[PDB]
Amino acid sequence: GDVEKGKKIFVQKCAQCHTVEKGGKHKTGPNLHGLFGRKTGQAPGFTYTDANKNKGITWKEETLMEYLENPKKYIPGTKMIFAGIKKKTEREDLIAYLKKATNE
Ligand code: HEC
Repeated sequence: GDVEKGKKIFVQKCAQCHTVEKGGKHKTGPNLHGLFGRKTGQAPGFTYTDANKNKGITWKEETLMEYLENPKKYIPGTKMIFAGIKKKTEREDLIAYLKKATNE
């Protein structure tokens, strides 16, 4: 996906609750550094819902594509407020950005 378009989506839809830099602060939502290849609910120092904590999936392209379309459907009970991104290409672009930034 397109990293620059993804970064724009992140800034407008995600940065108000999340950081992505290594050891970046928690905000309303957990810091997302190291997300890829890790189970749900594993950001050190963040207090997750049991729902998020116990979803038992690994974050990766496939699971984020589904989740970001409709978070509350994928993790019923989540405390994350976000309707969803309808467009597959927008999801891909965002995920490409996240794959870059959360791995810096
Ligand atoms: C913009 C589209 C995003 C994206 C890419 C993510 N979020 Fe959030 N988020 C918020 C909170 C409170 C949580 C914890 C939910 C809970 O404990 O029930 C989350 C969680 C996530 C995750 C899962 C992290 C994990 O380690 O399992 C992911 C991948 C994620 N978010 C991505 C809070 C917010 C917001 C507050 C109003 C909004 C806006 C966003 N998140 C937006 C996004």
